[PDB]
Amino acid sequence: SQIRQNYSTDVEAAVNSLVNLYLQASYTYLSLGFYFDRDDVALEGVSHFFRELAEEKREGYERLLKMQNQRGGRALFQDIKKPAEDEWGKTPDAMKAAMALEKKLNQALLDLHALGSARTDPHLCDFLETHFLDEEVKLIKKMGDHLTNLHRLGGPEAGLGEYLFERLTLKH
Amino acid sequence: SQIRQNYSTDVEAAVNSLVNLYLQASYTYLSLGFYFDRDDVALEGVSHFFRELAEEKREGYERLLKMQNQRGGRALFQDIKKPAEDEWGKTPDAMKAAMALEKKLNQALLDLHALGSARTDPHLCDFLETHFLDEEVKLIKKMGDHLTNLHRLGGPEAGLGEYLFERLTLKH
Amino acid sequence: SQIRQNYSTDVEAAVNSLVNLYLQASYTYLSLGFYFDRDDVALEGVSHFFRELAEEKREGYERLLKMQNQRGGRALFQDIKKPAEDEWGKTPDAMKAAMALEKKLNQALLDLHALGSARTDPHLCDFLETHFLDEEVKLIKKMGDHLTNLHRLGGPEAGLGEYLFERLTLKH
Amino acid sequence: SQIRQNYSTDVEAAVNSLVNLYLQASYTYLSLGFYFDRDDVALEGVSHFFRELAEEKREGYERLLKMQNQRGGRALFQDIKKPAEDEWGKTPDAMKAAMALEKKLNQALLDLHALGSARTDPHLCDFLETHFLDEEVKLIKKMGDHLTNLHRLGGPEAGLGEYLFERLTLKH
Ligand SMILES: [Fe+3]
Ligand SMILES: [Fe+3]
Ligand SMILES: [Fe+3]
Ligand SMILES: [Fe+3]
Ligand SMILES: [Fe+3]
Ligand SMILES: [Fe+3]
Ligand SMILES: [Fe+3]
Ligand SMILES: [Fe+3]
Ligand SMILES: [Fe+3]
Ligand SMILES: [Fe+3]
Ligand SMILES: [Fe+3]
Ligand SMILES: [Fe+3]
Ligand SMILES: [Fe+3]
Ligand SMILES: [Fe+3]
Ligand SMILES: [Fe+3]
Ligand SMILES: [Fe+3]
Ligand SMILES: [Fe+3]
Ligand SMILES: [Fe+3]
Ligand SMILES: [Fe+3]
Ligand SMILES: [Fe+3]
Ligand SMILES: [Fe+3]
Ligand SMILES: [Fe+3]
Ligand SMILES: [Fe+3]
Ligand SMILES: [Fe+3]
Ligand SMILES: [Fe+3]
Ligand SMILES: [Fe+3]
Ligand SMILES: [Fe+3]
Ligand SMILES: [Fe+3]
Ligand SMILES: [Fe+3]
Ligand SMILES: [Fe+3]
Ligand SMILES: [Fe+3]
Ligand SMILES: [Fe+3]
Ligand SMILES: [Fe+3]
Ligand SMILES: [Fe+3]
Ligand SMILES: [Fe+3]
Ligand SMILES: [Fe+3]
Ligand SMILES: [Fe+3]
Ligand SMILES: [Fe+3]
Ligand SMILES: [Fe+3]
Ligand SMILES: [Fe+3]
Ligand SMILES: [Fe+3]
Ligand SMILES: [Fe+3]
Ligand SMILES: [Fe+3]
Ligand SMILES: [Fe+3]
Ligand SMILES: [Fe+3]
Ligand SMILES: [Fe+3]
Ligand SMILES: [Fe+3]
Ligand SMILES: [Fe+3]
Ligand SMILES: [Fe+3]
Ligand SMILES: [Fe+3]
Ligand SMILES: [Fe+3]
Ligand SMILES: [Fe+3]
Ligand SMILES: [Fe+3]
Ligand SMILES: [Fe+3]
Ligand SMILES: [O]
Ligand SMILES: [O]
Ligand SMILES: [O]
Ligand SMILES: [O]
Ligand SMILES: [O]
Ligand SMILES: [O]
Ligand SMILES: [O]
Ligand SMILES: [O]
Ligand SMILES: [O]
Ligand SMILES: [O]
Ligand SMILES: [O]
Ligand SMILES: [O]
Ligand SMILES: [O]
Ligand SMILES: [O]
Ligand SMILES: [O]
Ligand SMILES: [O]
Repeated sequence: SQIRQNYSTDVEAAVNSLVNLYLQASYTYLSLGFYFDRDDVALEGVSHFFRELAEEKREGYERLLKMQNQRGGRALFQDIKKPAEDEWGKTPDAMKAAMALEKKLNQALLDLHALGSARTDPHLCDFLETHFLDEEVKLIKKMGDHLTNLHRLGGPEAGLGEYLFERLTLKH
Repeated sequence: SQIRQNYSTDVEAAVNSLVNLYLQASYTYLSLGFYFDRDDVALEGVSHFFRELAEEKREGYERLLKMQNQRGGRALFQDIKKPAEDEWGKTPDAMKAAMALEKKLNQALLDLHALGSARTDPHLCDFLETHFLDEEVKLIKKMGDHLTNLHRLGGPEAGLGEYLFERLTLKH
Repeated sequence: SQIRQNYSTDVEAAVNSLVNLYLQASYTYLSLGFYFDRDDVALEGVSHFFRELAEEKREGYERLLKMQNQRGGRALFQDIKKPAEDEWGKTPDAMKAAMALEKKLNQALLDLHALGSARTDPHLCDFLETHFLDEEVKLIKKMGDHLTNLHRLGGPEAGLGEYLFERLTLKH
Repeated sequence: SQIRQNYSTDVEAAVNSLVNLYLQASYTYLSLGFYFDRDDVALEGVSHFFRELAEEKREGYERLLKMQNQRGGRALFQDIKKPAEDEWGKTPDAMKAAMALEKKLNQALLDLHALGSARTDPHLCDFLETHFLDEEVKLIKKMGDHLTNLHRLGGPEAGLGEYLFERLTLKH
């Protein structure tokens, strides 16, 4: 590669691996998104919330593939694993799955930052910090707040709570 | 002081003391404000309500310091006492703490008015009446109304009530 | 905490401690600000300079408290220490106190960066670098330039120099 | 008088007396104003400063005469005493005369407030507080600040200082 400089084979492969993880998370969010528009679930605000996240994850993998080209790495694609569940249950369940998925992406991001730091690759480190890290922290905080409000709305009165949350917090 | 006229040493010191009280109330409101944005509390409308009050209290101390300069008093600063609690509980609790804090400021304002009246200082009296007294009365009334609506929303159904109040009364 | 990830207890406490330092610096700037509007000092441009800095420091503590919530730390408030002097002397003196105060904040910022670097927390490191470090360096440079111009205006002709500096350099 | 209510003969006469004092202060400011435009003094910014004050004093006496009509008092005019000096010296001297004149008006205002308070006439008290008291305090503060800056510009270098003050502080 005529352009490749300070770009380790380890980062390259771990970037490809993070790309597969983003593709998979996107796929998960697509499934959550359509799930909540089923006639027998019908929570459009929740559907929208998840569709948006599918879309932000695709931007993630796209930005990771562009950066691969820019550093002169070579993208390598693997199969994308189907989402972990076929039905997602109620809003609090789905939001807890989404939380767990974002924590795993965040950990993979922190892991890739540590690797790049170890291979003294400050371009890769700051690319991750300016385009991925701050955004994860903001999104996880939002999901925590959502979970707190779903819980304050739970207990016996749960169906009503789910309706109110979708109507008064989520965007439709 | 070349400008000082009809400005008693007692008013001067009591103004400095009221400044410390406003600084402390601001500090309290800052703490309430961030408290309600914790991921495990997550009531943005309540957070905003308290952040706004932190800000109005700062204007209070600023207006009191300007008036000190204008009369030719000398400001004297003391340490600012940390807020009285580290956790503020639920919306009704916090609103009751806020009520109690505004009553204490109002009493200190009325006390300073009586002192200025006693020292025949009509500039100070009307400064307090045009910039502080009317505003306290309006704010305490609002807090009373909030407390009435939180109570009408309380009982067994309390979590839901707190959610509705934050969503349908408070500004976000 | 449902959201807390890669956020050490040490950073958390040192953030709370940096918050107290910003609150205190704000307080110092408030005192400088009113001091320079005393009828017997009367340097409005210097007053304005310090009032602005009080305001930028408050933004600092506010941004630090928001980041605490976002990472899922818990804010803890302590008393705020009164400013170190009651009278600030002439413009060069005050500007030298302000310089010394900014160096201490900068050192505390660098100290917190080193700690976060030691605990491999790149979110915290870059938060500090993008919102605090560059701004300190710019502000200290400005204060150095001010001190150089106050000195070039000093010597026997000092009163006149102070007047000219306030009128021709500072904003009013 | 068909309209007169709660309006004591004492207030009435003291209002007429305060009118004479405002007429006299206006007259003083007229004299200061033209003095500073003499070819051999030639400080246009100082001239303007005093002309403006002549004008604000006339508004004072006009507002006092209107209030006399409104309460159903009867205006009584006396001769207006010529200003106390024919030459006003240098800017600091004139500004000190102006300071002394504003303190005497302020004392007469406070005296009339006390009298109205003694005769339980709250209309007269608040008329004075909303249209006269706050304005005196602001003006005396400004004059103090001017005197501080003239002094910081004084000593051996006095002619230059006077020039700079007129050019860089006063409006022209
Ligand atoms: Fe639909
Ligand atoms: Fe849809
Ligand atoms: Fe979108
Ligand atoms: Fe869309
Ligand atoms: Fe879209
Ligand atoms: Fe993004
Ligand atoms: Fe988007
Ligand atoms: Fe986007
Ligand atoms: Fe987009
Ligand atoms: Fe391109
Ligand atoms: Fe299943
Ligand atoms: Fe970095
Ligand atoms: Fe974005
Ligand atoms: Fe929030
Ligand atoms: Fe907020
Ligand atoms: Fe506001
Ligand atoms: Fe706001
Ligand atoms: Fe604001
Ligand atoms: Fe206010
Ligand atoms: Fe406000
Ligand atoms: Fe306001
Ligand atoms: Fe405001
Ligand atoms: Fe001012
Ligand atoms: Fe406690
Ligand atoms: Fe009053
Ligand atoms: Fe009044
Ligand atoms: Fe207001
Ligand atoms: Fe001023
Ligand atoms: Fe000012
Ligand atoms: Fe500003
Ligand atoms: Fe400003
Ligand atoms: Fe401002
Ligand atoms: Fe800033
Ligand atoms: Fe600013
Ligand atoms: Fe700013
Ligand atoms: Fe600002
Ligand atoms: Fe926020
Ligand atoms: Fe001292
Ligand atoms: Fe860094
Ligand atoms: Fe960086
Ligand atoms: Fe900025
Ligand atoms: Fe002229
Ligand atoms: Fe003229
Ligand atoms: Fe005019
Ligand atoms: Fe004019
Ligand atoms: Fe005019
Ligand atoms: Fe007026
Ligand atoms: Fe005018
Ligand atoms: Fe006017
Ligand atoms: Fe006018
Ligand atoms: Fe009329
Ligand atoms: Fe003479
Ligand atoms: Fe009154
Ligand atoms: Fe006016
Ligand atoms: O939809
Ligand atoms: O979207
Ligand atoms: O996006
Ligand atoms: O984004
Ligand atoms: O927020
Ligand atoms: O605000
Ligand atoms: O405000
Ligand atoms: O206000
Ligand atoms: O000011
Ligand atoms: O400002
Ligand atoms: O700011
Ligand atoms: O800033
Ligand atoms: O003039
Ligand atoms: O004027
Ligand atoms: O005026
Ligand atoms: O005025």
